Parts: sequence; structure tokens; C-alpha cells
Amino acid sequence: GANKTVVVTTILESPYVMMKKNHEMLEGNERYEGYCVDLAAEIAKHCGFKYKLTIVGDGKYGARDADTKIWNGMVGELVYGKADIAIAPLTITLVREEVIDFSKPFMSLGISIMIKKGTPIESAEDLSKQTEIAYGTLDSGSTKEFFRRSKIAVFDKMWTYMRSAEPSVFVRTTAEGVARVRKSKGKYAYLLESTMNEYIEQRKPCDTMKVGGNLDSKGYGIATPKGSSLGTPVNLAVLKLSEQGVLDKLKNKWWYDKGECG
Amino acid sequence: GANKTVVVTTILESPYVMMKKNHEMLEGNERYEGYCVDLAAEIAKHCGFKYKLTIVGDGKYGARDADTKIWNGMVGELVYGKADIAIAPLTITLVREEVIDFSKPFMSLGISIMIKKGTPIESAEDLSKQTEIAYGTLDSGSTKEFFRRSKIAVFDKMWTYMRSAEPSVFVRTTAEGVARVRKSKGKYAYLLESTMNEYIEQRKPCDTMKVGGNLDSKGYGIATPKGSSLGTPVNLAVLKLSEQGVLDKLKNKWWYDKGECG
Ligand SMILES: NCCCNC(=O)c1c(NC(=O)Cn2nc(C(F)(F)F)c3c2CCCC3)sc2c1CCCC2
Ligand SMILES: N[C@@H](CCC(=O)O)C(=O)O
Ligand SMILES: N[C@@H](CCC(=O)O)C(=O)O
Repeated sequence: GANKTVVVTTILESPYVMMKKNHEMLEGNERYEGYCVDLAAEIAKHCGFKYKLTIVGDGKYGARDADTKIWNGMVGELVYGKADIAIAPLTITLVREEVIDFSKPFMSLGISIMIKKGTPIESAEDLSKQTEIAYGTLDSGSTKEFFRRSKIAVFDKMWTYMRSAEPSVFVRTTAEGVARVRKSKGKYAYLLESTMNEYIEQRKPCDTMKVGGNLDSKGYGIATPKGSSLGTPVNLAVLKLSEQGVLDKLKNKWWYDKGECG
Repeated sequence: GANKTVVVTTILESPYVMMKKNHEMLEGNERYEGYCVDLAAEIAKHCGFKYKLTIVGDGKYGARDADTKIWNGMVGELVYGKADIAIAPLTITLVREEVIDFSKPFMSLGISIMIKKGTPIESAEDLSKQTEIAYGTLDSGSTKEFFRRSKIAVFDKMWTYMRSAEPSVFVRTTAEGVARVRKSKGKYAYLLESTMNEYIEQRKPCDTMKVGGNLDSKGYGIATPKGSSLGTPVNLAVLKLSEQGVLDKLKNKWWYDKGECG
């Protein structure tokens, strides 16, 4: 039938999507800025659609409830027909691939360790072999699932600790994880995606550090409801933007051009 | 109908697929070893198919002839129905995505510079601004197309030079490119994927170096004829192998465990 306004689900996660400081003075898509705001504009231009940016109601990435089997977050939005596409730092995983479609990756990342500067930790092995420094992850996302599912001794050991740590080591948002690292005098390390870790390392007050190598290697994809006719042109648009250098240019724009730590 | 033997196209490219030294004494799949030999076995196990490894007839990755519009290499094999799947270091590109299917990436890479040790070159910018050191790429693959298509000043300048350099700076195989770097007393630099570059840097006689950062960021995918029912389970198998750490384990096996330079 007639072209419709494509409803885009995304998440408030810096520097992917952020409220403009003058957002009260603005309407619709103009309220927001960031990497994924720019990316949504590029994808829409190349695929020739009109779109509305919306922030996921529950503020989550997406996980299936073990009891209800219901998906929450942006993944839920797609599965239950509440959004047409997700343009966000949404990690490509086996369990999600079964229920939604993903483009080829538009950005790579791996799980990584964030410490307050001078914390005596170099690696996941270090974290696993001590108790004084607590560590955890975001809940409802791919990092938590990684540890939950891992057969690898060090990661299995970390999971056994985190799942029963008191008080809880899990956080509701990335900004919470960062706030805990900053305020815990080095007694909390935060396990998060290297992309978010590298962005925060370039933000005032420049008191955090990404340490050691990444624990895994993967990517974010643009997601669509399974079988959506949008998936094909969106995937081809991601490949063009990659091959044109536009994705690299957008990463430089939002991570390093505006970087606050020198 | 009945299950059939899946015909796998691949390429002799170290350490992805190599002849076993005792290959004369062996039959069928047992002739070969390498990262992609191991990967093919894993994919086949998880998807439950029997398969025959074959080496692409023309020894190429795949390009479309500007005049005939005919695809050569492994891409051609898939397009014209001569193979059922390609399990090789085959780069995901826009032009290929239009005519074949690709899984999510099983390995990441970017274009990179290989020099003989002590060559006074640090970057693509350095290469572009001098003439004494010749440089080129593999023909019939994604690296050559990258330079051909690039709008980026430095890469555009490199392409203008390479396309008309005499004698020719392009090579038929990776091993040729390496042999030219090694034998040219530092007067030839070779532009190749960081994966191949990093493997050769760990092989005797340890006389080559990867220099500077990568020029782009992308990945290899397992490829199938467009619409093949094989694409779905193969893609899911790649995600499992990624999430299990098996892909990382296979990279360590073939690059670094056996590494010859310390
Ligand atoms: N080391 C274990 C697996 C290695 N993994 C990958 O390379 C890998 C990924 N790699 C990448 O995304 C690298 N990568 N691949 C591409 C692509 F798709 F080839 F064009 C692009 C990028 C980065 C920039 C945009 C274009 S995504 C992903 C995996 C495995 C799990 C699923 C999601
Ligand atoms: N990108 C992750 C969220 C962040 C994290 O889990 O570290 C996801 O899509 O679930
Ligand atoms: N992986 C490349 C070949 C190697 C190169 O072009 O550097 C391709 O699929 O075409």
C-alpha cells in the first residue's frame, strides 16, 4: 500500500542517542542527537523512507523472561509489532537472530573492563581471582547473557560470583555502571562493551580506563521484525555506508572529535 | 528430496586452506588443513550435512568482468550453480551481497600495509606521497575494488598511481605479493587484509611487518547462492561458534599457536 512512517525504536545511551540540551524547544526527531541519530538519517535517506524516532518504553536492550518467555526492551518492541526497525547499539546474538532480522554489523565491539584509574586489575583473570573489588554488568543485555552462558573457566567463575554477590553487582543502565566505578574508589569494576568503555574514557572527569583486551568479538546490527521487507535495503545501505567511510566518520565525530580528555 | 553432498568452494590461501604435506597419500577432504577446513567441519557438524571440499578452478576470490558482466572466482562458482557454499576468507561487500547470500562475519579484518622490515613507510599517506617504493594489491578481490571505488583523497591518489604503474603492481595471489615484498629490498609494499598480513608476520623468515592502522573495517562471511535454504542454519551455526569461543580458538590455532617468529 502507501508508504508509512517507519517507527524506529532506539535507546538513550551516550553517544548513540542523547537529548539535545535544548530539546524542550524542539519537536519529533529534532529532539535527539548522536551516532544512531545520524545513522538513522543516513539509512532513511538511502532507503527512501520517513521515520519517527522513539525511545524504548522500558529502557532495555532486550532479553526473554525465563518464566513468561516474553521479550522486553527493543527486541520486544520488534517482536510484538510495536516498532518497525531498531537503530541502536544492539548486539547480534544467536538467541536474538532466531526471533528478529539483523543487518550486517555497522560497528564492532567486544566485552571489556572499565576501572577507575589505578585500580590494580589488568584482566578478567585478575578480577576472577580476588574478592575486594566487586564487578558486574548491565542487566537485560548481551553482556550478562555472555557470562551466564560461558563454558570458559574464568568467565564461568566470574558468573558464579556475580550472580550471587551481595549487594547486587548488576545495574539498570550504563550510566549507573559508570557512576558506580567513579564513586567506589576503585572497589567496583564494570564489564561493558568496548565502544561504551572507549567513549567514557574520553569524557570528563577522565577518571576511568579500559583495561586489558576484549573478552569477545562481535558487532551491532540494525534490526527488523523477522521477514520484514525493510531488512534487505537497510542491509545494503549499511554496506554502502561502511564502504564509503561514513560509519568511520560518524564514530570519529561522536567519540574522538569532541573527546574531552586531550 | 534426499540429502545431497554439499559442494564447498574454497581457495588455497594460508592458513585458511593448505595442502597437507602428505596430501598425495590422502583422499577427498583429508587432503587439506587450515582454519577454513576446521570451520567447514564445525559448520557441517552443526548443520548436519555431508560435504566435499573443492578448490576454486580459477584461483580467484570473485569479481565481475566490466565487459562480459560475468563473475569469476568463488563468487562465480556460487552464482552459476557450480558450488553450494563458499567457506573461505571471502569479504562481505555491497556488490557481492546483491548477487549472493552471506552469513554474519566469522572473522574481522581491514586493508593493511605489509612492508619488508625497515622500509621507511608508516601509513597509506606515506605511500601516496612518494614514488621510490612501489605498492599494489591482489587482483580480482575486495582490496583492489576498495581503491578503485574510493572517494577518499589519499586512496584515490593511490589508485591513480597503481592502475597505471609500470611494471604492474598487481599480483595473482597473496603468496606472490609476499614474495615481491621479500625480494624487492624494501622497494615494494603490499596492500592486503590484516588477517593475512598478521599470519605472514609470524612465519619464517620473519622479515615482514604490518605497519600503521587498518584502512577499513569489515569481515568475512560464509556465502551461499542467493535464496539457498542453507543460509539460515549456516548463519546460526556461525553465531554459535562465535559465542562458544570456537572461532577465537581456531584463529589462535592457525596464527599464533604455531607462530614461527617467537
Ligand atoms: N572472534 C570471534 C568471532 C569474530 N567475529 C566477528 O568478526 C563478528 C563481527 N565483525 C564485525 O562486525 C566486523 N565488521 N564486519 C563488517 C561487514 F559486515 F563485513 F561488513 C563491518 C564490520 C565493522 C564495521 C562495519 C562493517 S559482527 C559479529 C561477529 C561474530 C558474532 C556476531 C556479530
Ligand atoms: N549492546 C548490548 C547492551 C550493553 C551490554 O550488554 O553491555 C545489548 O544489545 O544487549
Ligand atoms: N578477501 C578478499 C581477497 C583478498 C584481498 O583482496 O586482499 C576478497 O574476498 O576478495
